[PDB]
Amino acid sequence: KIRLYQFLLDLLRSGDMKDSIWWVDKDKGTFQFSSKHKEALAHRWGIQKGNRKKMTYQKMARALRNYGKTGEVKKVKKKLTYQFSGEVLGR
DNA sequence: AATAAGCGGAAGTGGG
DNA sequence: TCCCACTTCCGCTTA
Ligand code: NA
Repeated sequence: KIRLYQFLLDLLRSGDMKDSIWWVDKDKGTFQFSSKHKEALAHRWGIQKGNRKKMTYQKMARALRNYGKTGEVKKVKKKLTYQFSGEVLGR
């Protein structure tokens, strides 16, 4: 089953939900969610995973926060903005 | 107030 | 047994 950071990286590469997520500085791996359109992306994540409940942005961000300690994704001090690690980007 | 972003402890679910 | 990789729930804090 795909991991959340990989789902997000794949979306950014495909551009399939450009109104929900975008690169800020792709060389640094920083990206940002849409305030108004992030829920549609969260819904897609839950459906891809086959979860029992509807996925929300709040629950998806709860999962994202767990990557802070291992480093795959870190929160940036800007609204709705995060940063992939170099290791994640290189793979 | 209304709305929104951000946080994380705790317990539950999946698939090894 | 016991960790993976989240998911779900709940209460709190700041803007
Ligand atoms: Na929000």
